[PDB]
Amino acid sequence: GAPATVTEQGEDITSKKDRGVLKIVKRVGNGEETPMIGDKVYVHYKGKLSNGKKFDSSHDRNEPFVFSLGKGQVIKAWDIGVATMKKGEICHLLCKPEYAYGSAGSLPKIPSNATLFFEIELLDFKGE
Ligand code: NA
Ligand code: NA
Repeated sequence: GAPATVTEQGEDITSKKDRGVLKIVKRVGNGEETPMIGDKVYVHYKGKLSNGKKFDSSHDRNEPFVFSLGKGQVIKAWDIGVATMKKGEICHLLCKPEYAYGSAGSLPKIPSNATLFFEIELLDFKGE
């Protein structure tokens, strides 16, 4: 399925080239521009654990998730991955725990040492 495919066929987008964040572009976005550090980014996403369980979805809340890019307001894999996206792009990210929640995990649903799969849509980005 999609998590296996990004694991085996994804692109390493880390600057360390340690395979910690792998990406596949699923829907090509608009133009060439990617968001800049500090931009307000608006995303829709779904996240799955490596046991197949959905742990989160913004679609199910009928509102996007909004954060300031590159500020550590989200897991490292998202700061790195969203920074590569064009407006309107949909991608898959496969995130090793060192770029996610590490040994701590995140209650209620994310265990220790968890590799995470996300589908992410970059809806918009805006500077301030
Ligand atoms: Na595929
Ligand atoms: Na891209």
